[PDB]
Amino acid sequence: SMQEEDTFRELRIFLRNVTHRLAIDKRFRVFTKPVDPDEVPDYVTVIKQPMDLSSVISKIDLHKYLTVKDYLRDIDLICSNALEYNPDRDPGDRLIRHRACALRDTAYAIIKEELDEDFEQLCEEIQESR
Ligand SMILES: CC(=O)c1nc(NC(=O)[C@@H](C)NC(=N)N)sc1-c1cncc(N)c1
Repeated sequence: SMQEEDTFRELRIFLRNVTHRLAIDKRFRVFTKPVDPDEVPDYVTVIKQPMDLSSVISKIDLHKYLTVKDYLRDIDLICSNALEYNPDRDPGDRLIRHRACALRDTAYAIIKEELDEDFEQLCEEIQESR
């Protein structure tokens, strides 16, 4: 309905704002753009489903997220990809892992503090009805 599309529009507005706050954080610059295959050749074969904050923005705008659970699955994908690609004990790997976990924790913390549980529940019930 028209009411329901207003609901999803509010969700998109909320998700753009959260994603922008993540993308301007200096700690998360490594996650703001897709991995360039020319710079990193072994990536595109180790990570089967790349995800980054710029691609998150595109998906918001393509109306791919109808719930924040859908959005958090891509945030979690950004994190788990980073952990999978950087499993070694060396400092570079361990710095990226720390930032990946901080990206995840920050996203979950903003949503917990700022997204009304009933708003998300409404989003899920509209989704489950389609
Ligand atoms: C996405 C990601 O996790 C990532 N990890 C990296 N790790 C490394 O460079 C070293 C420390 N570890 C290793 N095992 N290669 S660089 C990198 C990345 C590559 N291209 C573009 C963007 N933005 C990020």
